Amino acid sequence: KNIESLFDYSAGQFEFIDHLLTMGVGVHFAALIFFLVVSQFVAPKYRIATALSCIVMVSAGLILNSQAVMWTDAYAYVDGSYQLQDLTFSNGYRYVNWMATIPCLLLQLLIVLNLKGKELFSTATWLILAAWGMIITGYVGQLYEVDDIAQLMIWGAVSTAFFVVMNWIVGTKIFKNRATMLGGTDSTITKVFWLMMFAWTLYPIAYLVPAFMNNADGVVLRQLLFTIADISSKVIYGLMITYIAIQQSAAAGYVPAQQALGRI
Ligand SMILES: *C/C=C(C)/C=C/C=C(C)/C=C/C1=C(C)CCCC1(C)C
Ligand SMILES: CCCCCCCC/C=C\CCCCCCCC(=O)O
Ligand SMILES: [Cl-]
Ligand SMILES: [Cl-]
Repeated sequence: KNIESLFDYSAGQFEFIDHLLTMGVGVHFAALIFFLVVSQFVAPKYRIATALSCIVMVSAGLILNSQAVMWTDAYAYVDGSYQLQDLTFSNGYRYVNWMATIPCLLLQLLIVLNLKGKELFSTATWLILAAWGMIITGYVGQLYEVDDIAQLMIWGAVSTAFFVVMNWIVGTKIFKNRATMLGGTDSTITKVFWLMMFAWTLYPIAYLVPAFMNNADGVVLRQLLFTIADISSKVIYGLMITYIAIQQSAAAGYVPAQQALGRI
């Protein structure tokens, strides 16, 4: 049901996609160790924001690892090209993983925005419901990326509605709570918003690839877009969230944070 299954791949195409996924694994698990070691310099009220980056690194790293092995399982070099065998490859498992990873990305944002208690629980709940609506409708949509492009487009429009509303909740909370933030991170959090708008928008572009580039090179392009998007939305994002957490920790008087920033 996926466009990947439609084509044979050149050695170059096949190996490049393998390398993209493998590099993806390496970057996320390398970042994992960084987040782990810097977590001790985060104040208790923000430390979970850095823990969530560890959780996202392993979750994302595992899905990329799984995709890479699925890729090599599904294709074998036969008569001069990589051809589909008995096992299958699908990006559908990425969508399932987003059900977990996107709530984690959203939660760590709410934490460094200094949301607490009732507002935190209510905002997270609405955000996660919007996100799940987006992911589920998008998942249904990509079931038709070969059979019914029109249906892909309509489910995509519904998903985009959830996306836009989710982004509005995010922006509203960011620009409202920006003033509460310490150590100059009121400025930093503004860049985080724009990073999210940029990086998360790469995913619907990848979703539309079967509509505007239904060939083997389109398959490469989509994996390339996912790679840019994953690294930006999880790793670069996580680094900014952790920076914000440490900076606010230091400004709040947490001595390990002050000491850590002092060494650099
Ligand atoms: C780490 C993974 C992330 C941040 C994934 C984000 C995914 C999206 C923003 C997906 C958006 C979609 C649309 C807005 C329309 C087409 C269907 C989706 C689900 C690909
Ligand atoms: C934050 C951005 C992270 C970027 C990650 C992607 C790094 C590698 C990017 C690709 C370089 C272009 C490779 C040339 C493609 C050759 C075409 C092919 O062989 O199929
Ligand atoms: Cl604290
Ligand atoms: Cl993920």
